[PDB]
Amino acid sequence: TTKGHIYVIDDDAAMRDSLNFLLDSAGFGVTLFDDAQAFLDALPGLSFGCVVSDVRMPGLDGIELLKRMKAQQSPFPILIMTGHGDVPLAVEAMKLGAVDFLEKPFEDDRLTAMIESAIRQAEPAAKSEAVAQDIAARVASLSPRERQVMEGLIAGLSNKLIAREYDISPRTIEVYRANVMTKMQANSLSELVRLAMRAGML
Repeated sequence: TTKGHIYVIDDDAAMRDSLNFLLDSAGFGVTLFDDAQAFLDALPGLSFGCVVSDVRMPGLDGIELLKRMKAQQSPFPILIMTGHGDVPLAVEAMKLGAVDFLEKPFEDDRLTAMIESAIRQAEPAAKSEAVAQDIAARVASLSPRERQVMEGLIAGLSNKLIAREYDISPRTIEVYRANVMTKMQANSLSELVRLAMRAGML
């Protein structure tokens, strides 16, 4: 039992030691990486936690780390540690999705407060991930016309307008609707909308 797990990425041994110590005092669990690839190799097997990474890790600077993390659709929040000269690189990382940055040297409590906020904001999506991936799988199981019919239903088109808009035979609209509802496991249009919510289709 811990206040959250932290994945530290820093090629500087003294930073790793200093983070290791201060995060433990605050009650977090910690796993450390000195090598860019090592983190990415482990990443499919890691449980939810907050990443705290040097902005200029050799082989995974802040930009590259963020590009890979979202390629993996990771829900982990990322904080970037940086010297003042690399603040602009940290800026790019936040535009790509990093939660916040810290200019070194920073105080122990500024990091741990930032981590607490990051974990609190990211945890809900981490918790809802297996179901959102199930929903995405359902959406991917639709045929192309079924996907169009789902879109037309949510957009509020009549069956006649769905047929006309997508060039589907009128006699197949209810066939596709039924397939949509079964594959999505939706019991109504509102339910279909909320599934499209959780799959971010709006």
